[PDB]
Amino acid sequence: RPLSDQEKRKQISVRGVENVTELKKNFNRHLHFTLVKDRNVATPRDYYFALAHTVRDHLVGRWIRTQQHYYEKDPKRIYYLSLEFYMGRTLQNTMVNLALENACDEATYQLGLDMEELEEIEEDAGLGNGGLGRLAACFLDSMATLGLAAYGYGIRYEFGIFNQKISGGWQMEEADDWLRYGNPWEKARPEFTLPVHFYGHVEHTSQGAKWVDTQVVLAMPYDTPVPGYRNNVVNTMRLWSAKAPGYIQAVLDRNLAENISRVLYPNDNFFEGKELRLKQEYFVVAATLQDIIRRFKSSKFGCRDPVRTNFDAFPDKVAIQLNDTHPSLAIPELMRILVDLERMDWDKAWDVTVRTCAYTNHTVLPEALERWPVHLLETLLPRHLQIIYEINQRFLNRVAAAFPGDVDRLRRMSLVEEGAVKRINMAHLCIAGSHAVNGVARIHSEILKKTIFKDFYELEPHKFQNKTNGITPRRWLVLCNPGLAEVIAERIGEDFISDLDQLRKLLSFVDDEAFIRDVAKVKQENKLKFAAYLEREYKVHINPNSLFDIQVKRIHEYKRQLLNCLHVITLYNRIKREPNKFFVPRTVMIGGKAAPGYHMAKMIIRLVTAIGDVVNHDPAVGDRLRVIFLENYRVSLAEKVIPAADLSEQISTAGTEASGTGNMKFMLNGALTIGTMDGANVEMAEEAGEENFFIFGMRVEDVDKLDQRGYNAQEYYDRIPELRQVIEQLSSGFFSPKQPDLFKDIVNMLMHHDRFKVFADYEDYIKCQEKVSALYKNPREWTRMVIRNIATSGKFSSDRTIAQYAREIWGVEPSRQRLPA
Amino acid sequence: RPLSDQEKRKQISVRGVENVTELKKNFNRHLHFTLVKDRNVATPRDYYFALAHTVRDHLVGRWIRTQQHYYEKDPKRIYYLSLEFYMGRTLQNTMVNLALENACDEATYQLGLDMEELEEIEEDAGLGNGGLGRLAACFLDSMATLGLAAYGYGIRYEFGIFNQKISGGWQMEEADDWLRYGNPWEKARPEFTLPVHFYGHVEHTSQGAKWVDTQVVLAMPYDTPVPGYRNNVVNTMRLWSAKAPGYIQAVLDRNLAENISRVLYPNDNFFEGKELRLKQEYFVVAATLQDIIRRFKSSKFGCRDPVRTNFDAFPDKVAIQLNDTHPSLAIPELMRILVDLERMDWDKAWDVTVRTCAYTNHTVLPEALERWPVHLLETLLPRHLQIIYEINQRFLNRVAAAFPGDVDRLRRMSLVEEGAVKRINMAHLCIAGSHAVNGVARIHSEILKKTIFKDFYELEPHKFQNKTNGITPRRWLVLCNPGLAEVIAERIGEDFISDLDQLRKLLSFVDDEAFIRDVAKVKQENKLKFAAYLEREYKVHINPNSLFDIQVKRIHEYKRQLLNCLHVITLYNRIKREPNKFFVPRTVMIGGKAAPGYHMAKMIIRLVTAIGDVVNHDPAVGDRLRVIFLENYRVSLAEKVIPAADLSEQISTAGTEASGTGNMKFMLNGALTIGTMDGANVEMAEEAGEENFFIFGMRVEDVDKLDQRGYNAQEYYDRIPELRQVIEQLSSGFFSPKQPDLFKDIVNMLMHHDRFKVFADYEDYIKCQEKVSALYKNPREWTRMVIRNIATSGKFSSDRTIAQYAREIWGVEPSRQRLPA
Ligand SMILES: Nc1ncnc2c1ncn2[C@@H]1O[C@H](COP(=O)(O)O)[C@@H](O)[C@H]1O
Ligand SMILES: Nc1ncnc2c1ncn2[C@@H]1O[C@H](COP(=O)(O)O)[C@@H](O)[C@H]1O
Ligand SMILES: OC[C@H]1O[C@H](O)[C@H](O)[C@@H](O)[C@@H]1O
Ligand SMILES: OC[C@H]1O[C@H](O)[C@H](O)[C@@H](O)[C@@H]1O
Ligand SMILES: Nc1ncnc2[nH]cnc12
Ligand SMILES: Nc1ncnc2[nH]cnc12
Repeated sequence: RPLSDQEKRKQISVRGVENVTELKKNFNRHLHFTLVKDRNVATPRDYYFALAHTVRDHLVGRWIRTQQHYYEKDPKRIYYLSLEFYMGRTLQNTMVNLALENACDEATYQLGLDMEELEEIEEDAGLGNGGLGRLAACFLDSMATLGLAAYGYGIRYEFGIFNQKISGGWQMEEADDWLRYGNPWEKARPEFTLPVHFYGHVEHTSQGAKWVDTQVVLAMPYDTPVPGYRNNVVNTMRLWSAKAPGYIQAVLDRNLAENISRVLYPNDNFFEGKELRLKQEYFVVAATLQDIIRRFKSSKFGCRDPVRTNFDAFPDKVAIQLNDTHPSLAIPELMRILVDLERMDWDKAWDVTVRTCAYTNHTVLPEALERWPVHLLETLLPRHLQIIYEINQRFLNRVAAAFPGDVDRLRRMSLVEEGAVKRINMAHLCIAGSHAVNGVARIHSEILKKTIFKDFYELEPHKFQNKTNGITPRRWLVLCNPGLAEVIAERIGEDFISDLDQLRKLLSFVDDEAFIRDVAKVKQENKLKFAAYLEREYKVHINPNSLFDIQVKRIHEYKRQLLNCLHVITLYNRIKREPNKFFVPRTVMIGGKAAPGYHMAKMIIRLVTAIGDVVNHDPAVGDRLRVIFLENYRVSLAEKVIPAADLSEQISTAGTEASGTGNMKFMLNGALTIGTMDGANVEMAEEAGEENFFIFGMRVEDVDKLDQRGYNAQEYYDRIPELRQVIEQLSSGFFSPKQPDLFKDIVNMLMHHDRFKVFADYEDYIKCQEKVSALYKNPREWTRMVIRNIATSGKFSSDRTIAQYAREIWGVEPSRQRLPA
Repeated sequence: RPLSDQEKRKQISVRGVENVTELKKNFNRHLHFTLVKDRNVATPRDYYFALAHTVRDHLVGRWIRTQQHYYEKDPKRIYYLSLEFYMGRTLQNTMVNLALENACDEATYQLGLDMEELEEIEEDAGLGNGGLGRLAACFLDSMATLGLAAYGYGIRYEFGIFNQKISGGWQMEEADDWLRYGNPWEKARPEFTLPVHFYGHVEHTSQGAKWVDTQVVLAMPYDTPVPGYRNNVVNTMRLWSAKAPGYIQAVLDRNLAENISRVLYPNDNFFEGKELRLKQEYFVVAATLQDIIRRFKSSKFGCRDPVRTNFDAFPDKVAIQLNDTHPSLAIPELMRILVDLERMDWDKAWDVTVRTCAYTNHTVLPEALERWPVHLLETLLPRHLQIIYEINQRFLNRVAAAFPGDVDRLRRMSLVEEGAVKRINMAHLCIAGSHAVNGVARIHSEILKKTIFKDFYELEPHKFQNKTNGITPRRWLVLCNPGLAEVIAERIGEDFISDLDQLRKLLSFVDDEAFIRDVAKVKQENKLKFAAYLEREYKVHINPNSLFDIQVKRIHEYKRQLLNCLHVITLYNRIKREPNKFFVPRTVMIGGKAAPGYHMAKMIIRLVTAIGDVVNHDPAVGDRLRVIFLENYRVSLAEKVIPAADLSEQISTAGTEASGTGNMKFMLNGALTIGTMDGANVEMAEEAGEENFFIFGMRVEDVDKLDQRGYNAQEYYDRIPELRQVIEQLSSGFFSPKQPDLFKDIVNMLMHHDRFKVFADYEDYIKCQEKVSALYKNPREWTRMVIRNIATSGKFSSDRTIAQYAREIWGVEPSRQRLPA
């Protein structure tokens, strides 16, 4: 019987083994047909691409079935909105998550290619600044691994975080053209572009509020598959790209409309009020929500008709998690769509809105919070400002009702901030429109409830939660440290990879001679490997037997790279003072990027190199001390240096680091930690036991006691001879002969306006470091303590974090069951 | 025995049938894995892409073997440099050339998809303005079909010729974002980017001339396969894309450097002296020649070492054909590279240069010739200007030597033109640095030798050749008119497809009743099909029995769309005058684009629509006359309307149309021609016999006689009552009631400053048209005359043209032998 076109298309089947032989054929097919190459001209980069496309097929197949599965079941969809997604490399992570690594390694070997070499070819997908963006990345990995119907929505920056170059000891930013050789993992959807409006004005009419005479910029989505660990679950990361909606000049000008998604703002924990950044936030928000609603409506499998027009179930089928306030406009935008476009009444739309959105705070520092001036919002998004004002009036009335007669409270909790410039407090907006607000570490969430968000916590205590951060154990252990992962597996099996708390079992081997020996060996191995990669991809020197003292993270005054520098110089002087005394050999590495406009951070980077130039060439010091500034710190570099570290520097001022995640990676990889009772350090110390940590410095309480009286760095200066010695060297030009005054700003800040009180923790920091070097003299005890750390790092897996987000906020249950293949 | 990496990589084999079943699998694989789609969301566009990628594989496989074959044999490589490549659609052309059409049609049918529908989805690769760009396209097709190791080098404009919209009867240009949904046929080579220098200055040193302090813009090549007809020969079309070599603003500014390859200048037969256009010409030239030399050097198969460092054989291994003067900078650039970079002495470099380059002229019109002012070249390319000056001195000395004492001759032949503005005559540059200069049609090449290039012809007669244009019979017959191709094949077989002269055999059927009937039927069929496509994709009306009077080509005063308009109105008035007289029903279609800045051409487009608004709604006229302006004329539209035409309008002023190619397409497809003895019309008339053509108007000689005395349109006006009637309607506002003066410029030009003498050919044009309508009254005789045209169109195949270029200029012999598969 003649089949109709419908019956025939049923052959359009997802079909077509993870065989070494089959991998070979495909690699061969992609190299020629996809790359339009052959062995006569194929470069290592070409072979890397051939492999990427080969693995990609297996990724794509799973992806399609996963996405088809979500339409079949209609599960509550989780949308993680973020302006950053610090993904890193994808090849190895994909192979390990799909269990293709061994088969692929063999296939390439049989073709005369080295898979490790091909992997090094790949560039980082550095669409992030630091912790916040990397957290989003770990989160996607964990959500897929926990079988959640999760999505990541953000911007596809043509230029991510700048590639940092060092010349003359100074940071030199260079455009990160990460898309130069193309991105094989993404898939453009030029067919699903959506309109985003800007400017214009609002006309209030008898058939609704009309936002007219707007400027339109289109949003084109690019899809990237995100694989869960061996469960065949592949979710989606959706990033938006801006597109245009005297003839020649007009055509050349089209390109200008696309500058919205051109580059990532290089600010970390710092609010820069640029309209372009505001356009980026709205851009991602408007496109994302249109897409979310569109997917919600077309729920029937096999059918693309908008069958689900009723929003009653919207909050039970959708969850929008705001990564910081950057995507906070999602609140008034969702309201705009529902009220203005769907004709829903305000109250009912507000209920849906609040039940859909949840807000995550990542800092308590004033300069990092978003406070957009109203004149800007008014010109760029008049309708949203009108909506923001209404939300505030409704919200303020509730505040008035709960605290009658509290005049100053109305001022404090208002979404509208008066002052030199009238602004809208985005954190206040997020709290008002979210059914949940969470800190990112226990001490941080508590601080929020007691300080900046105290008034809000009193009005709606139920909203406030804590969701201690975490990192994914696939990338931050299995990928970056296979040697350690292997040594661990030999003892407890491979279950820990997807259930990190399993690591506690290692406690039973804290006295095992072989284990102790094998753990130390992996570290040594990693130390050598890094020393190698270091002196082969750059200029470097090593005595891989020296203690690797590492502090990698974005350069910030609050993170205190300067406190570390004071120690370095102090040690230098101490070695010179008593040349006939034994000093534990140490290699102090400091790496991280500074925002271009952050003058002080740049000066700090320059201090590190200036110090190195002196120390690294002092014969009296020999190789008892080496100071290095690790150039261009990024995800792929983190993956190499962290497994090679002995000491993890997590020294931010108590109360400033909301959580930190590098501290977690360090612990998971065999390094001991020296740090303050700040952010997640507190819980790490608690898990491992304080005797197995090098805790030092002021606690949050002490910092406050000092703040109420007034901090006076001079008081410590006048009583610590060693410190004065260090400061005078900086001030007199010892570390800058050519430019005696080079470090004047740094000294003047430390002495007269140090918001992070470096001098207050100096003495205790130096003493703590001595304690560190002492334990290092006892290799057996140093490693047993390491074991005690690794075995208690389970709580810091991002799966645990996500599990709580899913259960305590999203209302979805984690799953470990796998889809077929 | 353990195979080394070298022996292992031998498996990196080109491998992996044109089976309906195999096509199905692949289509299925691409739809899912390549497109990341499935039947649940797949759109017709998605299916078109699935098919494109499927065919592409078979294209790519052949391509690799073809390119590998050229390195194995080291044949003389032919480089066709052009600023335009009017390619059109690729899907059908690829399938027919690879004999995959039937198998693909069946495969799609079995999946419930219509292949014709999928093909309509594809967009034109309109990187051209008109004839010149389309010629380059036909040429690539013919070179591959004649097994020449040929290449096409140009710019990959992000925006080709604007998509023309008509609103209010006016042309409205819209950006041609042809890359919106991606281009599956191209392959980016981000790894082979080359540096292009601009500005800076020259330092003359003891180790050569150094061009320093330049601005650099990179050139990234995109490769597109070009298939020959059933010979498994797939050549390459290489187009260049520009790439970049207050932090945020700096990053946003990177994009500005890429504006060089942003848009195609919409000028046809018109020189606009913009620096950007000059940058485009140098851009394509510098990148192309670096690539040419690089390929020349690495000649050994399997080896990429530059083994061939000696240039002695360069002219026997390379040929650069300049399509017009646009790429003329190739002459001084090649000299720069050889002399400045390769350290070759001038004379020896000049010999190589002249033996490598050949120049093709496409117009004698003064405003179309490139004359770049020296201040511009001096600022943008100082070194090239220095080289241009040297070439001129050397050249002028030779002129002095050949014509001693000829003072004015030195002035005329100089590459440097004095005047209001000092410029460099690029045509003069091309002639001086080329071993061959060719016209593009017999009458044109003769005109060159007698007028603008007369002095040069006297100095070096040997250089001047003629290469009468042609069109490819695959696309312009097999693709666009399968019905006619089929009717023809039934009689003489399929050999004509690659040997057009085979069509002469059709003469034996000029009296065959069935043939006569079948030829007329195909036309009728095409007429209906076009009427359909017309009223379904736009608004249209038809009486497919009316004579289809068509004039499609770029709007120009020299092409005389206005003469056609005068006839249209004359006929309108005639029908109204004698309502009780029989008038052969006619549908006059006029289509074509006007450069944005060409005011007169735009007014002409507006006249066509203005006339239509009146004629098409006059009840007294009924459907005895319909005037239509065919919107957005382009390659894919040409492919639809030309097969449906009865009368081909080729009415340019004698001596102005260098050749024309549309005239050829029309003849090949069954339309009779009404035109002047101009360009290729002359040879067409000669081939078919003048009795089978509707020749009219002034011949070249007459135009000159009138020029020497002075043209006075008033003289014809005062003696032709019917003409005055038409002009007064235009002048008084009959065709523009709302705006009586709308056509004032057109009238004033026709009456007082008509460089193309429309009035001089009016009377004879009208009479000739009457003769046309008369023959149309006799369907049998009209078709027998058609047959006499089609059967003598063989000479106009581009294979014949290319064959002569290959043998008379390039020194390579055409081949019809096929490579294996
Ligand atoms: N209505 C549907 N029924 C079944 N699968 C669907 C449907 N809509 C989309 N999909 C699948 O889900 C993937 C992601 O689509 P989207 O959710 O629109 O981003 C598509 O590439 C299809 O494979
Ligand atoms: N040295 C060579 N020996 C054999 N084939 C080559 C060589 N160089 C290039 N090819 C082939 O020719 C194609 C075009 O290369 P190219 O000529 O550099 O544009 C490459 O994709 C290879 O398939
Ligand atoms: O929440 C993820 C991260 O966000 C920010 O980067 C905070 O500064 C950091 O402490 C936190 O770990
Ligand atoms: O040579 C190709 C074409 O070049 C130009 O477009 C000429 O105007 C045209 O007459 C010629 O056919
Ligand atoms: N990222 C940043 N941090 C601190 N101050 C800044 N001033 C400008 N950019 C800054
Ligand atoms: N293309 C063109 N032809 C004639 N005149 C023009 N003036 C500006 N552009 C022109």
